Amino acid sequence: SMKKVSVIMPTFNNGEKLHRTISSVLNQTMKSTDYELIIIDDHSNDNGETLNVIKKYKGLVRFKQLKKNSGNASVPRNTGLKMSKAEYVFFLDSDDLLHERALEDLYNYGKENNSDLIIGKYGVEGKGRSVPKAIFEKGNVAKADIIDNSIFYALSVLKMFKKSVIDKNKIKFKTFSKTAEDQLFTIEFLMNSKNYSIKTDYEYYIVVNDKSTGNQYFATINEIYKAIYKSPIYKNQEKRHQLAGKYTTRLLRHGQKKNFANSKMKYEDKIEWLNNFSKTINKVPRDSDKYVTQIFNLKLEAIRQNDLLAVMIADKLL
Amino acid sequence: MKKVSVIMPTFNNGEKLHRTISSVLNQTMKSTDYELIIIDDHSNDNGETLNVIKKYKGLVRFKQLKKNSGNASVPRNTGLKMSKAEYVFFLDSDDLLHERALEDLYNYGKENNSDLIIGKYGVEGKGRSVPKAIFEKGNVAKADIIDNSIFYALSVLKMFKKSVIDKNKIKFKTFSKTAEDQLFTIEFLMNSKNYSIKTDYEYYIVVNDFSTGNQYFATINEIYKAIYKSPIYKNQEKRHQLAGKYTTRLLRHGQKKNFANSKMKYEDKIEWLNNFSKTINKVPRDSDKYVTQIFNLKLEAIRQNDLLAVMIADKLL
Amino acid sequence: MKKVSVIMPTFNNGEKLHRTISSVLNQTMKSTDYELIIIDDHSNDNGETLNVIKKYKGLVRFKQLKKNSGNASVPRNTGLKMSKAEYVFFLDSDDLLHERALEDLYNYGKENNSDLIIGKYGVEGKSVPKAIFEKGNVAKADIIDNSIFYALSVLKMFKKSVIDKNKIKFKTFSKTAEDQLFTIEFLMNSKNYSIKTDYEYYIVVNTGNQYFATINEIYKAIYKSPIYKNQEKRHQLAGKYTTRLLRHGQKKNFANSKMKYEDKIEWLNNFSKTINKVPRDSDKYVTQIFNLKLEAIRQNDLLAVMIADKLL
Ligand SMILES: O=P(O)(O)OC[C@H](O)[C@H](O)[C@H](O)COP(=O)(O)OC[C@H](O)[C@H](O)[C@H](O)COP(=O)(O)OC[C@@H](O)[C@@H](O)[C@@H](O)CO
Ligand SMILES: O=P(O)(O)OC[C@H](O)[C@H](O)[C@H](O)COP(=O)(O)OC[C@H](O)[C@H](O)[C@H](O)COP(=O)(O)OC[C@@H](O)[C@@H](O)[C@@H](O)CO
Ligand SMILES: O=P(O)(O)OC[C@H](O)[C@H](O)[C@H](O)COP(=O)(O)OC[C@H](O)[C@H](O)[C@H](O)COP(=O)(O)OC[C@@H](O)[C@@H](O)[C@@H](O)CO
Ligand SMILES: [Cl-]
Ligand SMILES: [Cl-]
Ligand SMILES: [Cl-]
Ligand SMILES: [Cl-]
Ligand SMILES: [Cl-]
Ligand SMILES: [Cl-]
Ligand SMILES: [Mg+2]
Repeated sequence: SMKKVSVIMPTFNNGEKLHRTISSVLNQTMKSTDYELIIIDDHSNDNGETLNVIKKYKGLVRFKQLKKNSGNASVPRNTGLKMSKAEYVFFLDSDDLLHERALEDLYNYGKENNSDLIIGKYGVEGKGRSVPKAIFEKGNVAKADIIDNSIFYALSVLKMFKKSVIDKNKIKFKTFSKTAEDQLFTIEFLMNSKNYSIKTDYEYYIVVNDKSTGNQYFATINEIYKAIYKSPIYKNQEKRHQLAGKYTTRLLRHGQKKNFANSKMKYEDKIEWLNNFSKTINKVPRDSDKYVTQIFNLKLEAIRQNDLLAVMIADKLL
Repeated sequence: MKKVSVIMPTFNNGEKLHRTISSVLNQTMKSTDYELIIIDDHSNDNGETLNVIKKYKGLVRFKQLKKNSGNASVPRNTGLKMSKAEYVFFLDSDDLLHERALEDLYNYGKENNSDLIIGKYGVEGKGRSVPKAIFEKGNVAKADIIDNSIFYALSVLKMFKKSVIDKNKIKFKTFSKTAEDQLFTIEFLMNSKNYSIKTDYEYYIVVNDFSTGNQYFATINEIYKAIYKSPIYKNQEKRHQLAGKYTTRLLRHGQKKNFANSKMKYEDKIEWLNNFSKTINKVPRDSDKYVTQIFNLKLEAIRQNDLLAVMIADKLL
Repeated sequence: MKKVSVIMPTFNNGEKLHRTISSVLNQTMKSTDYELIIIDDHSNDNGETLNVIKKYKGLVRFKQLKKNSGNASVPRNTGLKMSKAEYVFFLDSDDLLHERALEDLYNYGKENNSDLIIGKYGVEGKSVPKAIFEKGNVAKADIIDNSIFYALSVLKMFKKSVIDKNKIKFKTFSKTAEDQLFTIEFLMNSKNYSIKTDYEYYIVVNTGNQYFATINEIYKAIYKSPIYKNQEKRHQLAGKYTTRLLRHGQKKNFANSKMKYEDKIEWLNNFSKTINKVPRDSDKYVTQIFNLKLEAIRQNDLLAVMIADKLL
């Protein structure tokens, strides 16, 4: 009666490309009655092209049309979560492909290892969006560790999540920012679960490529640090410092506008951006700083001091 | 009306002046089509300089200033008042003109309706450097300040159309001992459109032989004022681009560019940086994106008036 | 009156002390011309150290402090009060004298009317000054030309009259740099310094509030010197000391270290307060590679010190 997996896919003005994606979900080795594809269209306005593609699969998919374009994937994904009563959910971007053995292999690995989270190796088609690599370099891992398995470098929601963890902890995608909302979701999930699995037999998920003040972005980063320091799984304060320090390293290596200081950004926007970054990082205990990779020691201290010249210099030395 | 007035200030040049005066009198241009105006800034070398000039009585126009002005500005202004020619050419007392300089530059200017003609510079000896990049594309009939590196050749050792100087009342200032020639060329560039570059010969040979910044930065301030008030370059974004290019030139070749890590007394470094900071902070930040990016930190350090940051910026350059 | 008093503080040295005491008793100098004064800083090693010293009863002068002072200053001051010799020589409890150390240094000092004689240092195990000894013997040395600010240990022969007349005592402000302060006070109150390099005469055997209070006293000693009265000469000496402090000072690389942020700020604050009492006229005598680091410390700017260290 209860499905193994709910695949949740937001759509917006995808057009004829959506065929390839929907086909990748319908052609799974997993029994077709054991899973569902939930499509949530974020009020496509492409002269019905996207709706016409979805109408060809009526009765093979669950479908909901939002009355207004929300602007990001958070509202559609939350709609999908409310609609799913499956054991696991898997979030899929509308332009991406699943390997034919993705749902079966990931579910089976998860069930065998009582996993709250299963991460399948990502492949990529074309230049653009990059995919994590370090997380998959140790082959299959049944009981993975956030730090040892580089999970803070793979925080997309393009993964298999146990629904009971999402329901019990009332984990929803937040809508206060256009960026990093998927990171916050995965962090909230990681901080409320213990069992993480990594499957690398195939490229199970293929990513297909074809002036912010920072008030909203750093509000999201603030929530990530809050999630770590309030974790009911990682309760030891020193363990929280280590996790926070590892996130700080990831943020300085891969964060939005990481090289803003020496950029062509207007001075007043640099000041506002650094002010938000500084305010957010200064709510993070300095005890975390010793867990940050040492090359970033000056840059991190420059941000804490809210000193644009020092950040500019730090970046020139990196 | 003469084609060209060559204007040459003198001061205690002595016997070396023969070579220079001879280079002007030996031109391919018809000798009745141009004049050499010599303005002596009250030489006091026991009449040696005056004795050299007296050998060309009747062949040059000459004026003796009653007192040494201290810089070339007053003599050059005197020369401008004395000239009624179509073009003026400023010559330094120790330098040489190629025999085809006046004819080739004038002809190129007349053919291209040029307000400004720049002849390729040669140099003899170490000391004063000369621009090179401006001459690397050969002859250019309608040059562009940015594309032809004109902000890297701001000497007045050029042929200027007199009507532009007269209509816009362009005079050399006496605010400072340095960069007054730059200000003059900038004022001229911002009030004219047609610039020509001639590279067939080394037309002008520079010959080498041998403090608080209040006055210098007052002159730099006037250069930025000239750019942002230009009746030729009226588009505000074009002004930002020009101002950014000047900022780059100032950081690459300005007076005391490496003051921060120098043996200058701390208190003098602070006063110098304070004048630099005050001047640059009157320039819109919109210009900063047009500055060559290696200087991004040094420029921001100067805007913040932060000596430590300028010292660090210089160590990283 | 003895030629030399060797002053040796002890604390929990144990059986190793035999080798040191033997090196002092086996000198080419007539044994009646010198004395070894041992001041134990209340050793608590089950009497092991006292048992070693008791084997030389009648061959050494000995005093036991009632309480461990924590630093060599109190024991060395006790030794100074006990000595009536022409010269004193301070010896660390684990170190060795060459057999010709007292004789050769004393003779060189007497022949050159030296207030201070410095014998070449050797080392056993995993440092000692080198530049001071690179010109061979120097009868009338110069602080700057002979790199004396790079050899400020008290492991030297000092004329006692200079110590007595100027009331020079080891201070107890800090556990560190008290020997430097003593040698600086001595140098600033004397003229005749000698360097002897014939042998390795001496073998070394292997809070910032308090430390910078001591560094402050070193600068005070230079700027109050009755020997070096010329203000420009004081600036040169102060600048040379600043160079030595940046090259060899305690926690020289604190800024990029694993020190807690709040301790870095307190340390730099003390360093800044101390250096800002030193005239900026001295800065031009500091080796130019340190120009940014020195200015960073004067500005009390942790980020700039961190950057300065990354560029050094
Ligand atoms: O020894 P440390 O910790 O200093 O160094 C870490 C390792 O050297 C690590 O292996 C490297 O960082 C290289 O990692 P990688 O090659 O395995 O991963 C590359 C990036 O993590 C990845 O391309 C991006 O960061 C994408 O990040 P995601 O966590 O997958 O999702 C974030 C993204 O969806 C979005 O929320 C944000 O990009 C919006 O700002
Ligand atoms: O602009 P960017 O950042 O993309 O790159 C610049 C290029 O690398 C370019 O090729 C060069 O910088 C251009 O320099 P150059 O090789 O043509 O040499 C020209 C120099 O600017 C020249 O040596 C002098 O620095 C410029 O002196 P003047 O323009 O003749 O100034 C008049 C001078 O007598 C006087 O105003 C100053 O002595 C008063 O300080
Ligand atoms: O930059 P300049 O031109 O002025 O010269 C730098 C040259 O490189 C110079 O020749 C060297 O610094 C000379 O050094 P060195 O090779 O003769 O000796 C190295 C150090 O001086 C030496 O390792 C220690 O600094 C010795 O310190 P002490 O003067 O014996 O201090 C006493 C010490 O027990 C104590 O006070 C310290 O532990 C204080 O924390
Ligand atoms: Cl972990
Ligand atoms: Cl934002
Ligand atoms: Cl908060
Ligand atoms: Cl824990
Ligand atoms: Cl991010
Ligand atoms: Cl000038
Ligand atoms: Mg700074």
